[PDB]
Amino acid sequence: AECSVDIQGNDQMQFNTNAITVDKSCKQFTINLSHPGNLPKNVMGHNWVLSTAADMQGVVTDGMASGLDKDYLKPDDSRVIAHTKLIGSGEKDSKTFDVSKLKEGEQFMFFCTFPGHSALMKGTLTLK
Ligand SMILES: [Cu+2]
Repeated sequence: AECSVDIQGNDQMQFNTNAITVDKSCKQFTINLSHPGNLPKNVMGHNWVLSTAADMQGVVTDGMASGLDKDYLKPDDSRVIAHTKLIGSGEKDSKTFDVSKLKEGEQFMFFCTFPGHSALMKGTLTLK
């Protein structure tokens, strides 16, 4: 059935969705991120990072303390279930991951880890 979603992160620090549905018949799921804004990665970079709700805060915080040089993700962070590269104005990045990494019932969160962005740039992802 459908196993993909397009998402945009813009100059206004927002994702154009705050809730993603993964159909449990999907084996793989694709996120196609784009940056339709005009500002550079060092001041308006966006990634789409997926973790459990419970892990989000640690991923965000440890990612913040890693610099831009590391795409604002802590090296070797196993809490990261899937993620795109960090992108700036005009860039795109797509990420496909295994649905076997999700479970029904649980609330996953997707978010951007650029410093601060996650106060606005976050949403839920649910398998059903
Ligand atoms: Cu961002």
